[PDB]
Amino acid sequence: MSICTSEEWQGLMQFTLPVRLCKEIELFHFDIGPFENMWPGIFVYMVHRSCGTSCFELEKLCRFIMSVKKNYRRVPYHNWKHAVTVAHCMYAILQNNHTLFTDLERKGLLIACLCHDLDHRGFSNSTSTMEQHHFSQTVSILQLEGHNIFSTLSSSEYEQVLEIIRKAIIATDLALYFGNRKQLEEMYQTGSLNLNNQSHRDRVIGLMMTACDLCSVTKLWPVTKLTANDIYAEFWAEGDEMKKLGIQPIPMMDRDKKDEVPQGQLGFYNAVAIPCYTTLTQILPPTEPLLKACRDNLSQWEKVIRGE
Ligand SMILES: Cc1cc2nccc(-c3ccc(Cl)cc3)n2n1
Ligand SMILES: [Mg+2]
Ligand SMILES: [Zn+2]
Repeated sequence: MSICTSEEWQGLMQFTLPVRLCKEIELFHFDIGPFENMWPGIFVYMVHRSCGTSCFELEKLCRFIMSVKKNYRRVPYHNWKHAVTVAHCMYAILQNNHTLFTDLERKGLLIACLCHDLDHRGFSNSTSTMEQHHFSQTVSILQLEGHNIFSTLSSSEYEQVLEIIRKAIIATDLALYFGNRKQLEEMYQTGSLNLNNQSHRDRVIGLMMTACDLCSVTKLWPVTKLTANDIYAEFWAEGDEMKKLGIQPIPMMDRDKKDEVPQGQLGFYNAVAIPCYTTLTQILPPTEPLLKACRDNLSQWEKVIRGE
C-alpha cells in the first residue's frame, strides 16, 4: 500500500472547484476529462455535497484520496481517471435519489466507487478474484496511519459501511451483473421489489455499481468516442502479451483487427449497457438521462458502422 506526501494531501485541502463547473458537475453526462489536476478536488467536492462538509475530517480524507490515487496504475483505462469517473456518476445518482439512500450508504458508495478498481494492472480477470483484491486493497489503505476515515463512527456503523463497500465493489464484476439485473427485473415486474428489504437494497446497489462502472457509454459522443480507444488500448496491450508467446488473442484483443470496434460497441450496448440502464431507470426513474445518453451513443455507433 503506497501513501501520499504531506504536500499532496495539503494541496488537495486548499482546492476549490472553480465556479464555472458548478452546474456541469450535476449533469449525468459531465466529462471530467479536461480537468486532470482537479480530479482529486472534484471528488472532495462531490463528497462534501452528497455527505456534507462535516462528514469526514478534511485531513484524513485528503490523506485517503491522494493515497488511493497512488495505488491506481498508469494503464490506459482502469486508472485513476476511471475511478473518478465512476465516483462522479454515483454522485449524480445519489443527488437525484437523495431521499432513498442513507448517509452511511452515501458515504460508503462514493468511497467504494473510488476504490472499485484499486491496483488494477490492466489485464483481464480472464471467482470475482480481482474485485475481492480491490476490496482487500481498500481495507489495507483504510488500516494505514491517519487513514481510517471512518474512525468517528461506531463499532456497528463501521462494521456495516465496510460491508456496504465490500458488496459494492464485488458487484462491479460484470459476470454477476447479468443474474442480478435479471433478478431485479423479476422483482420489479412482480411488484415484489422491497427497498426496506436489505437483500433487495444490495441488489439495486449492485445495479448502480454497474451503471457507474460503464458510464463512459452515457457521455457526449465526442467523449464517448475517445474513451472507447482507452478501453481498447488495454485489450490490445493484453493481446500483445498473448502474441509474445505465439498465442492468438481473441479478435477483440488484436489491434490488427482495429475496425472491428464499432460493431463490438453496438453489440455491447445491445447486450449489456442498454439492459443495465433500462432496468436502473425502471427502479430509479431519475436516472433516466443515463438511458437516454446510452441510446444516443448506440445510435452513433450505428452510423459509423453504416459509414456516416
Ligand atoms: C465501458 C466499456 C466499453 C466496452 N466495450 C467493450 C467491452 C467492454 C467490457 C467492459 C467490461 C467487461 Cl468485464 C468486459 C467488456 N466495454 N466496457
Ligand atoms: Mg473492476
Ligand atoms: Zn471499473
